[PDB]
Amino acid sequence: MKLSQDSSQIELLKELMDLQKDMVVMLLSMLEGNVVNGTIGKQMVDMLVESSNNVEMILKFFDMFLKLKDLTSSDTFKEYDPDGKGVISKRDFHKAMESHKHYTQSETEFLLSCAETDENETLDYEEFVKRFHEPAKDIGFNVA
Repeated sequence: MKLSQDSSQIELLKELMDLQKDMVVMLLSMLEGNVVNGTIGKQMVDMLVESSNNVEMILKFFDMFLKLKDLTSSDTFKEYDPDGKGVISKRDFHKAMESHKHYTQSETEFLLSCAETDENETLDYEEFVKRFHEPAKDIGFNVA
């Protein structure tokens, strides 16, 4: 949550997401060879219960940035940005999210905060989604 808003910590957030993916891979290796009602599984479930709130925040993060790409690929967003260059104004981006109505007001504000600011307020949703959705996709798959 902290590093996504600032645009000067993109590399640090990428490194942190890589570390998170490696940790989840380690956990999957721990579950490798699992049996029904296993001790390792029970301990991992206890660990999750201990980290319930953090898992909640991570899952909300992932769900938000997974819905991002579907919202972008919706043809209404193509209406707001008829040209294929990939630059859309911040006003049009907020309108696109409001009309797509997949998101809540808090989520809309959070994507606005994470959105890279432009002198023309015309962000590149292409780099936005390639920066956020893809790590969301590949860590979220292992989490699932």
